[PDB]
Amino acid sequence: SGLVPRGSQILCVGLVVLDVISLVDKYPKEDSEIRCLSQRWQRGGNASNSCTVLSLLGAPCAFMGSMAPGHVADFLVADFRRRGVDVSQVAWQSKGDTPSSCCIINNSNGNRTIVLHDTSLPDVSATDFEKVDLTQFKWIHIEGRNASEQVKMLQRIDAHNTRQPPEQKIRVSVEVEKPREELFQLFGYGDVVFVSKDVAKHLGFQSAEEALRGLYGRVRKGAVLVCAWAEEGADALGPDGKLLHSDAFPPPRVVDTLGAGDTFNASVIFSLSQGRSVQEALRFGCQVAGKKCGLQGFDGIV
Amino acid sequence: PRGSQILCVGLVVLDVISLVDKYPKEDSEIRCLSQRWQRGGNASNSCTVLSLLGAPCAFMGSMAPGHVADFLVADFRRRGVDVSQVAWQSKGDTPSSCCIINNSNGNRTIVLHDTSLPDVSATDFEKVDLTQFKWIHIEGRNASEQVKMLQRIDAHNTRQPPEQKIRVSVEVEKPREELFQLFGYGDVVFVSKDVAKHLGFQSAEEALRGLYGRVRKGAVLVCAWAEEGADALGPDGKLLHSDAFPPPRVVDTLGAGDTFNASVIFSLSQGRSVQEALRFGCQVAGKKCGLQGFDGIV
Ligand SMILES: CSc1ccc(C[C@H](C)C(=O)O)cc1Nc1nc(N2CC[C@H](N(C)C)C2)cc(C(F)F)c1C#N
Ligand SMILES: CSc1ccc(C[C@H](C)C(=O)O)cc1Nc1nc(N2CC[C@H](N(C)C)C2)cc(C(F)F)c1C#N
Repeated sequence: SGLVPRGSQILCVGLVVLDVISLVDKYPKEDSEIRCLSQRWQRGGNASNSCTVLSLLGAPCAFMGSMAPGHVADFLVADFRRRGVDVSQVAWQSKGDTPSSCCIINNSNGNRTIVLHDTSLPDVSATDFEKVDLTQFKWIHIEGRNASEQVKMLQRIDAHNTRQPPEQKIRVSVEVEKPREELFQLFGYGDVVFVSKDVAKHLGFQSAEEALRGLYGRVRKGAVLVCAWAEEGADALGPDGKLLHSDAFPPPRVVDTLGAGDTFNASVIFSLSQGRSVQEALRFGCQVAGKKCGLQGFDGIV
Repeated sequence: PRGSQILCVGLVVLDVISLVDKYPKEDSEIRCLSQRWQRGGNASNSCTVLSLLGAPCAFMGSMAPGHVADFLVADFRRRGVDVSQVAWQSKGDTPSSCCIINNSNGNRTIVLHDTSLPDVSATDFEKVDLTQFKWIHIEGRNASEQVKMLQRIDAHNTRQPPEQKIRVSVEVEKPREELFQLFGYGDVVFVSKDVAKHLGFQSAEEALRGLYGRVRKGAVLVCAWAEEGADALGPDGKLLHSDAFPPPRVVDTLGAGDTFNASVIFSLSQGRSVQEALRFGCQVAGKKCGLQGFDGIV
């Protein structure tokens, strides 16, 4: 690790997982031995994907998440470095496995069957976050996971900001992506709150407009709540009460939407960290995520 | 030392294992109980079991340099498996499999990523000093090349007294027509239940009686059949059977067939009768079925 200039990096806190994806002619019957058509090992995880996009956008970025020493972590660290991501804040654990998932894709109907990673590896704790020198960062994005610990991380960032002039305050964003009640306390933290379409629909909202008007009462004073809604584009709502919208920028052909939400989040964060307005950041998020949907992976998103 | 090692020729594959409570239905998401990496491949698993049984053993197979091969080589060396005969390739990736093991019944589902890594050739085998080995086991893969390897061993044996002859075993594990020429080679032929069922046989007894005509004169044909135990048939025409030794809780059968094969080979290499070797094979493979991996078999 070398010298990182003060207030230069965007940190994403969350999951990194090894996804082993196998394409098969037909779903294997239990207890059978089959050969796949093709296989690929990929680095996944919401915060992990957002770091890849931030590096491709030209932002110095860092990932913070748990990993256990071993060959799975070696593959993931080499893949983070292949995408220019700084991994010096990784919380190395002495117990548990580095997450790894198995995804079987049936080439005859596109069905995806997933065997998700085990929960043995401890999540990043508030005590792990206390050890991080914050001066390095201009923005910290947190993927909502172990909410009670992440609330203490957010309170530490808020305390840091009270002693800084407006120019050296660290901007904060949070993502509430899973419909887990424990995560809903995270709406009250951060300057920017991203809420997924899946969370909005599980809370009874049928559109991004409904979700933002119905959930704005939960954010802290001054915060911007953002909700992307696939082909329907994305909306944002700030303290002035004006609903902002951008239409989607769909590709000529949709080929891969995995990580489109992480691409949208990273692109909104990047645009706002560059001093752009919320309307401009919302449009930029739709532009980059729409372009990504027409490409396999993140190469060529620009 | 001369005639001290057992050589296993075949594949070495990285098995990326997920242990689950139940097999996932198509298009669903389930969470695994635990994850692990295991050095797999049929010949490779048989070397693990031979080293655990206390037999000096060597592996011969293709590998490509890289971090996955570093894990596999370190695992072979940790078990004292001799890797000096490995055919290192400059092209192709290390094969890897996603293995889903059902913890409630030991069922193992494997999705193999077979890479364009070149197989061990007859020219690679020509370079092997055979004096080192008392037994050579071949996992059926590139049959036309492996037939030349077997012919080289047969030619070597014609110039040796009975005490210095190398015993040979072959495994016909996949129902691929190209592999059926391998039945006519070796002193011991292992035929899988899957091959037997694909050729119309519904039991180990049916398979041995129906396929014995394919083995060379004097050979022993062996067929394991999961909970139904295993059978063997030699030149005297007497069918031999062993009941299985199932554990009270079956938790992992990945590599049970390789454990059975290695244990039969070990017992026969120690001078035991075919009946005793068949029982020993069932005993060790049955013990393995009640454990995750191969540790604790001894
Ligand atoms: C506005 S950019 C954005 C931001 C976050 C997300 C992800 C998030 C989970 C969500 O769905 O809201 C997606 C996108 N954007 C698209 N997503 C799409 N899908 C998502 C899955 C859907 N299939 C059917 C199951 C298809 C299709 C398109 C299409 F027009 F090309 C676009 C775009 N453009
Ligand atoms: C006689 S030892 C042996 C030798 C070769 C094999 C593997 C070979 C492919 C075959 O199944 O013939 C298996 C075994 N043995 C067991 N396999 C079992 N399988 C249930 C799920 C798996 N399925 C059918 C493939 C395997 C269950 C038991 C149970 F009784 F504990 C035992 C034992 N004991």
